[PDB]
Amino acid sequence: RLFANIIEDEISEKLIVNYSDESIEDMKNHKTYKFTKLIQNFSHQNKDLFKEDLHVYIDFCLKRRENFNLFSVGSSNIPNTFEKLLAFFKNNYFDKFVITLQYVMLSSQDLLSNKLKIEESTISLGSTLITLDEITDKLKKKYSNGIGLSKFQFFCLQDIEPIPIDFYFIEIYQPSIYPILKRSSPLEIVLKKIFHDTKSAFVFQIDHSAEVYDILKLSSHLSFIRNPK
Repeated sequence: RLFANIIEDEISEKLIVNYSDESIEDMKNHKTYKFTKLIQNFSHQNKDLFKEDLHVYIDFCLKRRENFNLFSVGSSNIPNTFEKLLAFFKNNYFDKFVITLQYVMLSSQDLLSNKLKIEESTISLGSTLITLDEITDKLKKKYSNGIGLSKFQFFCLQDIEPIPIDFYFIEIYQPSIYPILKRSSPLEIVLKKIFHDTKSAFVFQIDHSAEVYDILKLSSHLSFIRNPK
């Protein structure tokens, strides 16, 4: 599942956006890039991606109790994706789930403060844990060097003994990391555990940046990742 967040008024004429076909042709590199969905976005009227196809994706994994992820891949122009994600869960799930968050920068650094193990069922983080309702007006210090790794646990209120459904939100805004992602190193173990044991979805920021061509190339490799079997 590959989404292109098209910053339309900023992209070079060397990239040809085809909404009908959901494709981007790179006239510089003589290569065409296909996606699940192009999202038409603008620099001053900023869309919430969670009111589009992602909503359905998220909702489906939750109802099916399948562990899942979303990758946000971009550059220096950091989208508002993290804050809208928090807002989306507040508005839709607080009544069916107890939801926890742990948030780290990985290379580790705990982004919520005043251990990182691979297990069969989950990735265990030893950083600070909060429930999402603990986020109040008095709480800026976001990842926006390595990767941003958020782990949400959803404990369904309908269950007498809930197995948490894990959701991973992974922020990759450092061009250095694209090769590590492609190859999928400590990061490689994490990344490969996520691609193998959780359903995947990707959003790529397509804008002004000099990395846009590499972001596109990167999407081409990520387009081969399959559902955990």
